[PDB]
Amino acid sequence: ALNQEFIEENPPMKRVLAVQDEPQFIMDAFFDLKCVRPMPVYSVPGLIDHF
Amino acid sequence: ALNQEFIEENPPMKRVLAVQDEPQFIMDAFFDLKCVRPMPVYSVPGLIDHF
Repeated sequence: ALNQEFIEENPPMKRVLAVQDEPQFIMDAFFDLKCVRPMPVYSVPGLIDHF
Repeated sequence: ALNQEFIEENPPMKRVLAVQDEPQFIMDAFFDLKCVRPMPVYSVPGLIDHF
């Protein structure tokens, strides 16, 4: 029927894969952020009246 | 003998000097240092968080 079970992505990976009962994808990901932030790059303790 | 008593400097000043029993040299010395130092030229008390 045209419903939730029909439109949700559900490819039959279990039949095209040689090894049974292990996760389909193993992934390594790396996130390289350049950040400008409202804080110093290293904070030294001190400066009581300041900020 | 060639020993400590022979090589130590020991000029016979007591015989060439007119006044007996006063120190041979009277000296005035003055040491003019220009210093660059890791401190301010005058320190005012204060600045608690700082340095």
